[PDB]
Amino acid sequence: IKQGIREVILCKDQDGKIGLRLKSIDNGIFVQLVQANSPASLVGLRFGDQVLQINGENCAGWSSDKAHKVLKQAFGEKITMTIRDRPFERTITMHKDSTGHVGFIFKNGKITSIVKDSSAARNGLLTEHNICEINGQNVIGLKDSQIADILSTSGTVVTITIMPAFIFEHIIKRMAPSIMKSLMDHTIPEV
Repeated sequence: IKQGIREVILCKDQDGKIGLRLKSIDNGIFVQLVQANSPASLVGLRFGDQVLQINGENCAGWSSDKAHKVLKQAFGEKITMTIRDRPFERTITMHKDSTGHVGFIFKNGKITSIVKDSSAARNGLLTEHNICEINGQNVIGLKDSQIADILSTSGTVVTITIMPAFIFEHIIKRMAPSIMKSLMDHTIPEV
């Protein structure tokens, strides 16, 4: 979570797509979906990022529809965005024990208990938080079985990016749970 603002320069693909869905939250505009293999993935936009500006227009107070309209009508060559890095999210570093455990229970990607005397406990992992990413890989929409597989196959240092559930449930409202699994970029970034 790069406590800071940054400029991205996007370029619409063959089909005039950038691969992004935006959502209005508390009079800001936030990244609800990044489509795999899109312009938005390659320049490195992440779920929960805030869009402060689009081509130097301020996004404050915009509807989701207006944000989408503005993107749909840009001189597609070059869209500049101003991004605040995942402002609703925090990152927690934990170490698996001898038995490969970090020490919580989750359900539908949401943490529901902290196991006594674990790395999760010692690092103050919270319940009622949705898992957004593991070691920088977006996991939103994946089955619980697959978030488990990612944790098991991770090395012994585990980084998880979490969000309060209330804020999570507000951002994903009005997107069917099939589209989250289907189309949310779950890939390791390319260099």
